[PDB]
Amino acid sequence: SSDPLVVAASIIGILHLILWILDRL
Amino acid sequence: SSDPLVVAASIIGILHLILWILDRL
Amino acid sequence: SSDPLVVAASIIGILHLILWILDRL
Amino acid sequence: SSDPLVVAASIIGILHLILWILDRL
Ligand SMILES: CCCCCCCC/C=C/CCCCCCCC(=O)OC[C@@H](O)CO
Ligand SMILES: CCCCCCCC/C=C/CCCCCCCC(=O)OC[C@@H](O)CO
Ligand SMILES: CCCCCCCC/C=C/CCCCCCCC(=O)OC[C@@H](O)CO
Ligand SMILES: CCCCCCCC/C=C/CCCCCCCC(=O)OC[C@@H](O)CO
Ligand SMILES: CCCCCCCC/C=C/CCCCCCCC(=O)OC[C@@H](O)CO
Ligand SMILES: CCCCCCCC/C=C/CCCCCCCC(=O)OC[C@@H](O)CO
Ligand SMILES: CCCCCCCC/C=C/CCCCCCCC(=O)OC[C@@H](O)CO
Ligand SMILES: CCCCCCCC/C=C/CCCCCCCC(=O)OC[C@@H](O)CO
Ligand SMILES: [Ca+2]
Ligand SMILES: [Cl-]
Repeated sequence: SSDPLVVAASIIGILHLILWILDRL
Repeated sequence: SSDPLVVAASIIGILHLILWILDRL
Repeated sequence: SSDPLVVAASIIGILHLILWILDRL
Repeated sequence: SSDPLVVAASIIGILHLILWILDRL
């Protein structure tokens, strides 16, 4: 388990990457 | 809970993203 | 130890960086 | 505490940001 803030950052970073890729596709 | 260094990195990454977005808005 | 989602994000971020560098080299 | 791989990713990400900023300064 992780600090909730670290969980939140991790979700944000993954979503960031997915959106960036979709934007380029 | 997380290593303090991981907490720090997570805060930095979120702030990074917020600043980048504000810069573009 | 970390939340599995944080582990996954960390692996993704490292791979992201490695691919970006290889792309530029 | 965190998974060592998460610690490593966090260090890499911070160093990444510091290098990127120094490169731009
Ligand atoms: C298109 C807009 C996209 C915006 C993405 C950037 C969003 C930035 C906002 C981040 C909010 C983080 C929410 C964080 C929510 C969890 C905070 C918490 O309760 O921490 C407690 C622990 O420390 C206890 O150990
Ligand atoms: C260019 C923008 C790219 C980012 C787009 C993101 C859009 C949606 C924003 C995502 C923020 C989701 C943060 C969600 C973070 C939830 C943290 C959590 O797990 O709650 C606490 C538990 O750990 C138990 O205490
Ligand atoms: C506009 C400038 C923006 C600069 C952003 C980049 C900043 C880079 C500096 C990072 C400082 C990280 C602070 C880290 C502070 C926590 C360190 C710690 O005590 O770790 C102990 C644990 O390992 C025990 O398990
Ligand atoms: C382009 C620059 C984008 C980044 C801008 C960032 C500006 C502000 C810098 C943020 C650094 C905040 C790091 C703060 C990290 C605090 C770590 C902590 O939580 O203390 C230890 C506890 O976990 C308990 O031991
Ligand atoms: C070239 C394409 C590259 C795509 C990279 C982006 C991929 C985005 C997808 C992310 C999938 C994340 C998998 C996450 C797998 C672990 C989820 C989990 O079981 O969490 C449980 C814990 O919360 C219990 O505490
Ligand atoms: C521009 C694309 C850059 C990203 C390319 C990534 C391509 C490959 C995708 C990587 C996703 C790997 C996620 C793998 C995450 C595994 C999480 C895990 O460790 O399982 C659970 C355990 O913690 C125990 O419960
Ligand atoms: C200028 C080049 C910059 C390259 C930056 C990218 C480097 C990519 C390489 C990453 C190596 C990660 C090292 C990771 C070292 C810790 C691995 C580990 O022992 O994990 C065990 C835990 O899972 C047990 O729970
Ligand atoms: C554009 C390149 C930007 C990245 C430049 C990075 C250059 C230096 C590379 C950094 C990799 C450092 C990874 C160091 C990761 C150490 C993980 C660790 O803490 O060991 C295990 C403990 O947690 C206890 O088991
Ligand atoms: Ca932990
Ligand atoms: Cl963690």
